[PDB]
Amino acid sequence: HTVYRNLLYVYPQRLNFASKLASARNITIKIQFMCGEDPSNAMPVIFGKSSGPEFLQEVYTAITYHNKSPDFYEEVKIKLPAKLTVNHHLLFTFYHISCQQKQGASGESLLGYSWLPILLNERLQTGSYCLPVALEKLPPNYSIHSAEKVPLQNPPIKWAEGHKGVFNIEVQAVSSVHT
Repeated sequence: HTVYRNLLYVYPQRLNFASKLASARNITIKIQFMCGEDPSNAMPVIFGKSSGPEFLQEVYTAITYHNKSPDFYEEVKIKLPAKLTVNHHLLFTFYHISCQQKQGASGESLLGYSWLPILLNERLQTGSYCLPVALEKLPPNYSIHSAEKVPLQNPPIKWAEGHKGVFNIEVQAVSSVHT
């Protein structure tokens, strides 16, 4: 089966938290390609590891290199919808293990979110990005703005490290034949 598709490739590269604490290590990142802001708006567009191909609404990754080959890179491959609009965005959810929970629990919990609108200022958002992390939850209409500059919300947004960019990714669109 020879097919041709326009694909988005997303490389989660580095997560540079200043925190020296254990809660800054073993971060899991959930990645989704959204068509809206509701949890039900994750599109089944991420190529899975199995043959088919099988398409996923989310993938989970960890961006550490100590346990990987030196040649390793995480690559999220997405089948772009034929018409991309300002409502489409990458959504990243960060999970960690909070130091000292109730009853000494060690489970994983929500740390925060980041995102990247695929179209912004009438431009496709490819290239290198260093994104901040919003804590707790996301406000309505987050997705039409860059995470670097979101209008004042009520209740107000809180950001990791006082809004510093900490999450490095690379994004590229490639149209090619696949056999």
